[PDB]
Amino acid sequence: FAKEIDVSYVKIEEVIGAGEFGEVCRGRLKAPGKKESCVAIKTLTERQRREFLSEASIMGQFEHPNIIRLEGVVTNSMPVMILTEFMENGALDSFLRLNDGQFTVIQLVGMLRGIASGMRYLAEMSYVHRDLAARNILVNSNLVCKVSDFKIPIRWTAPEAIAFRKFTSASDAWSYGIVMWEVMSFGERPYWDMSNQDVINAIEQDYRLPPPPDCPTSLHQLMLDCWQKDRNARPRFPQVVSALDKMIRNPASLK
Ligand SMILES: COc1ccc(Nc2ncnc(Nc3cc(OC)c(OC)c(OC)c3)n2)cc1Cl
Repeated sequence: FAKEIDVSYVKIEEVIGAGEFGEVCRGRLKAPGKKESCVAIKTLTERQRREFLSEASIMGQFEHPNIIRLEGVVTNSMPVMILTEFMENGALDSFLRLNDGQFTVIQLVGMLRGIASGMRYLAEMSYVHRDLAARNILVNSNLVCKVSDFKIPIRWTAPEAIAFRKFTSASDAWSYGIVMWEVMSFGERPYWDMSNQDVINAIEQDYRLPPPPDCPTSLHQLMLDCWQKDRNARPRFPQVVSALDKMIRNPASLK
């Protein structure tokens, strides 16, 4: 691989989570020459090995401030590891639940613009994410949000992606809408109290999630635009970013 790193340059500290393929740790990465940095470390059939590491191969393609950075991989020895830049505030949904009502509308829009820029980048690189959700976005101490996570998540998924089991950047726009709703509701679960079948039923009857408490109308309307049934009518991510940039420069619109 590239970003291949010798395991001797890796200091594992606290276990912080439980992964599909094993433990996730906080630690430090000291490559000689380079400054020591802080990393999250995922540790691991050959099938499962190849799979585990595929996210490093995919993540290795990207460089953008709102896309999680691959700092390194260990594939020459055991355990196999994936090292990413450490994000101190964890997953966006739980971070917002912890801070319910405590960030301004401007701050929240900045988080959403960050995510939309990350997505604009992915779409530009013809990469379709398929599981864009607040739980798959990470947050650092400066509140910078980064897309992560490189069997259908029903409530985040566009109707046509559910119907055809095929995904596009326009289906990612739908998911982005759900993510806006999650942010402005401070990490409430989409369709709070509904089962998956209830949600699909609702969406087919043209039900849409309402404005979250205290949510400016301009933001909720952009959600509804991302949730247009015709996927061609949905804004592309350059347009999502432009629309958020307008609100930011005219922030009486965020009253
Ligand atoms: C499955 O648990 C899991 C998966 C992936 C990560 N990756 C990662 N990469 C960079 N930074 C972080 N920081 C985190 C992530 C957290 O949960 C998602 C988290 O709360 C446990 C946290 O707290 C300090 C930091 N994570 C991490 C994890 Cl746990």
